[PDB]
Amino acid sequence: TTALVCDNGSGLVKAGFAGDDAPRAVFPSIVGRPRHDSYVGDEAQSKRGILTLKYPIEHGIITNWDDMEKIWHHTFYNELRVAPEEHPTLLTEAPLNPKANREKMTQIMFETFNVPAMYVAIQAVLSLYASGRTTGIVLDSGDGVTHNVPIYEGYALPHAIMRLDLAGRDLTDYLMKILTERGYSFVTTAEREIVRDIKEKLCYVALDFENEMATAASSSSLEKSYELPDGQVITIGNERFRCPETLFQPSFIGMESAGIHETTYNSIMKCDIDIRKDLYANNVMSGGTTMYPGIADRMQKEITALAPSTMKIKIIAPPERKYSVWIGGSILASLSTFQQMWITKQEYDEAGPSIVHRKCF
Amino acid sequence: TTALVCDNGSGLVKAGFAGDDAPRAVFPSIVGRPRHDSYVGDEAQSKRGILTLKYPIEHGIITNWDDMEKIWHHTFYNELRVAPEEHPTLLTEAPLNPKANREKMTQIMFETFNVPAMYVAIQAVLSLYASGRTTGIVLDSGDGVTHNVPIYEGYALPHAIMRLDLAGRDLTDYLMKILTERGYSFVTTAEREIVRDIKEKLCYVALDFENEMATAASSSSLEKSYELPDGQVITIGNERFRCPETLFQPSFIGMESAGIHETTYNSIMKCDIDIRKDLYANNVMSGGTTMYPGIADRMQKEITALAPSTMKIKIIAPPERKYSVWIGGSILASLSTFQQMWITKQEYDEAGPSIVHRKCF
Ligand SMILES: Nc1ncnc2c1ncn2[C@@H]1O[C@H](COP(=O)(O)OP(=O)(O)OP(=O)(O)O)[C@@H](O)[C@H]1O
Ligand SMILES: Nc1ncnc2c1ncn2[C@@H]1O[C@H](COP(=O)(O)OP(=O)(O)OP(=O)(O)O)[C@@H](O)[C@H]1O
Ligand SMILES: C/C1=C/C(=O)O[C@@H]2C[C@@H](CC[C@H](C)/C=C\C=C/CC1)O[C@@](O)([C@@H]1CSC(=O)N1)C2
Ligand SMILES: C/C1=C/C(=O)O[C@@H]2C[C@@H](CC[C@H](C)/C=C\C=C/CC1)O[C@@](O)([C@@H]1CSC(=O)N1)C2
Ligand SMILES: [Mg+2]
Ligand SMILES: [Mg+2]
Ligand SMILES: [Mg+2]
Ligand SMILES: [Mg+2]
Repeated sequence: TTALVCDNGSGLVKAGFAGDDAPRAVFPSIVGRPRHDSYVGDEAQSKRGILTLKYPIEHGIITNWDDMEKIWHHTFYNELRVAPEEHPTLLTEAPLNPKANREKMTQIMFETFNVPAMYVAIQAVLSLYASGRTTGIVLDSGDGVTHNVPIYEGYALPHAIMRLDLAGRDLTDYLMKILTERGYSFVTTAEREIVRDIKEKLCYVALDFENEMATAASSSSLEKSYELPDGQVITIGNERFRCPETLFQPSFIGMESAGIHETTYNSIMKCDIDIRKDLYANNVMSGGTTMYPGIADRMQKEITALAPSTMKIKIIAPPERKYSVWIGGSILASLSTFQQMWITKQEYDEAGPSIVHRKCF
Repeated sequence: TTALVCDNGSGLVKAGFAGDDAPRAVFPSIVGRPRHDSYVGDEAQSKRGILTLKYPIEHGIITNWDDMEKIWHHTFYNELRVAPEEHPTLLTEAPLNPKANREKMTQIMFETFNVPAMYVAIQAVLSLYASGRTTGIVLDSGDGVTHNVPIYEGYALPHAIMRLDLAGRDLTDYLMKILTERGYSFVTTAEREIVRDIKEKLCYVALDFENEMATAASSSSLEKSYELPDGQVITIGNERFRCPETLFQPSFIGMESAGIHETTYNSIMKCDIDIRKDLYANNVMSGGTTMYPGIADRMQKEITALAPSTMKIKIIAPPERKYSVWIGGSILASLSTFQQMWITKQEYDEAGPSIVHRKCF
C-alpha cells in the first residue's frame, strides 16, 4: 500500500519508499557476469575481480533489457525486500526517452514483476516538484548525461529540451588525463574509482576561470593533499577547478558543443516569449555533477552575460539536489490526487503497454 | 479550440460550448423515419405526422447506435454549426454505463466524426461540480432514469450507486391515467405531450401527503385551470401533487421499489462510515424531474426521518438544476488542468478505444 519510488540512473540506482525524504538504497547501476550466474550493484563490485561489469543504462537510456530486469529484481527482493505485486511502483525516465522504451518498461513491470500499478515520470519534472514549483527550467547533470528541460505548469516542453552527452563520468576521465601532467598514472577501472573520489572531494568551480589559473601559479594556497588507498599521497592544485571547468568549455575535452550556460540559454530561447521570464527566474540545478562548490554562482554570472540585461536570473541549487529526482517522486507518489493517475493492471490488460503515454498531466 | 459539451439524455440533448453558462441547443432526443430519409430533434417533431419516432437512448443508455450517430451528426452540423475535427468534445454518460458502450462511443467520435480529443464524464459528477463541491451524493432524476450517486473527492462510488427506472416520463403517463378519473381521455403521443406540459406547469410536491389530500377535498383553492390547444379548458386539483408523489411512493404505479428518499438513504448506507456525514450534508438535486416546487423540503423531511436523529441533513437544489450536468461539463472543459486529460487522437490511435477508461481522476 506504500508506493515504491525507483530512480534509474546511468551510474546509481536510488530506490525507496514514498513518504521518505531519502532513498533507502543507492547502489551502482551495474551487472557483473563471470569473466569467461550474475551479480548486481554492490555485489558485482565486491567481486569485480573475476567479473566483466556492464552498465545497462547509457546516457540515461536503458539499452540492455535483460540486465535491467536483474537490476530491478535486485532492487525489489534484495535491496528493498518487498514483494512487488503488493506495491504501486513509480519509475523515472530520461527526457526524450523513446516511446518504445517506455512501453517495454511498462510491459516488464506488469508481466514480469506483476506490480498492481506503476507510473513513469520524467526525472527533471520530479526535481522541479521537489523544489516546490511547477514552472522552471532544470539543469540535470548526472553521471552519463546532462539535460536542460524547460517545464511549464508541470509539463516538460519537448521541443526545447537540450541533451549534452557530457557528464560526471567524462569529468572523471578528464581528471585522469590531466593528473598525468603532474606525473601520476591512473588507468584501470579501479584507479578511475579513485579519481572519481578525488573529483567529488576536491574539485570546485572557479568564479572567474582565468584569474584562478593566475592564482594557482602564484601560491601554494590552492593545493590540497589526498591519501591513496596504498598509503602514498598525491597533490592536486589547478586540476581542482580545471576539471569541472569542462562543463563550461567542452573544447577542454575535444567536443565542439556549447557549454551548460549556453544550452541553458538556448533552451530558454526555444520557448514562447511569454514564459521566458519565468524560466530565467527559476533555473533549478539537479543531479550529482551539479554538486561542485561555486557552480551556482558561476551559472548566475554566465547566464546574466547572455540574457537581456534587464532580466531577473535566479539559480536554485538545493542542498539535497543529488537525490532531488528521487525525493520529487517520493512527494508525487504520496499525493492523494496522484492516486487516480497510477496505471493499474486492469488498464494495462485492456489497452496494453501503450497506455503508459496517457500521463494525465 | 473551444471545447464542445454534449449531454445526451433519454428525453433531451443539451449541447453547446464550454465557457457558456447554458446549452445553446436543447432538443428532443429522437430520430424519425417515414412511416413505411431520416429526421432528427425538432425536425422529426414538425413532421411526426408521417414518421415513426424512435428514442435511441433508454433509461440513460444508448441502445441504437445508428440513430445515435444521426443525433450526433445533427448536433454538430445543424445545431451547433461547427466542424467536429476542429473541436475537443466532452460527452456525458449514465452512472454504471457498460464499458462496451463507452468504448463504442469513443470509436464513433474518433472514426466517424474525426474529433481531435474527447472525454466522457459521468453526468452526476458534473452536476456535483457545478454546485462547487467534490464530495456529495447526487439525486439525478431525468426523463428516463433516476440515479443516486455518492461521490467522494470527484470520484463516483460504483458499489453504492442506485438506479431507479422511474422518471419524468412515467410521471407523465401516470398523470394521463389519473386525469381519466375526472373524465378526460388522453391517449395519443400528441396528447401525452399535452399532459407533460400540464405536469411541468401545475404539479408540485406536498409537504405532508395526507393532509394535502384532506385539503383538496375541502375547498376549491387548490384547483387550477388549464387551456388545451383546441380551446377547451380543463381543471386539475389533487392530481397536481398526486402525480409527483409517485417518486416517494412507487406503489402508486404498481412498482415494488423503494421511493427516492429510501434509495438516497440506502445509497448513503453502502458507503464507509467515515464519509456518510459528508453525504448527508451534501445531497444535490439534479435533472428535470427534481424541478417540482416543494421537492427539496419534502426530501429534507424524509431523509431526516430515516437518518440517525443527530445528523445534519442539507438538500441543495440550485435554480439551474435542469441544466446542471451540462453546466458542470462547461466548467470542467474550461479548466487548464483538464487540458491534459482529454483523450487525444494520438492516444486513441496507439491504444484504441479502451483508452477511454483511464479517466485521470
Ligand atoms: N560532490 C560531487 N561533486 C562532483 N560530482 C559528484 C559529486 N557527488 C556525486 N558526483 C557525481 O555525480 C554522478 C552521479 O550522479 P547521479 O546519481 O545524479 O547520476 P545518475 O542518475 O546515475 O546518471 P544520469 O542522470 O546521467 O543518468 C557521478 O559522476 C558522481 O561522481
Ligand atoms: N418544471 C418541471 N417540473 C417537473 N418535471 C419537469 C419540469 N421540467 C422538465 N421536467 C421533466 O424533466 C424531464 C427532462 O429532464 P432531463 O433533460 O433532466 O432528462 P434527460 O437527461 O433527457 O433524461 P435522463 O437523465 O433520464 O436520461 C422531462 O420528463 C420533463 O418533463
Ligand atoms: C560512491 C559511488 C558513486 C558513483 O556514482 O558510482 C557510479 C557507479 C560506478 C560503477 C562502476 C564501479 C567499478 C563500481 C562500484 C561502485 C561504487 C560506488 C560508487 O561507476 C561510476 O563510478 C562511473 C565510473 S567513474 C565515474 O565518475 N562514474 C559512477
Ligand atoms: C419541451 C419538451 C420537453 C421534453 O422533455 O421532451 C422529451 C422529448 C420528447 C420526444 C417526443 C415528442 C413526440 C416530441 C417532441 C418534442 C418536444 C419538446 C419537448 O418526449 C418526452 O416529452 C417524453 C414523452 S412525455 C414525457 O414526459 N417525456 C420528453
Ligand atoms: Mg539521473
Ligand atoms: Mg564507460
Ligand atoms: Mg440526463
Ligand atoms: Mg415510451
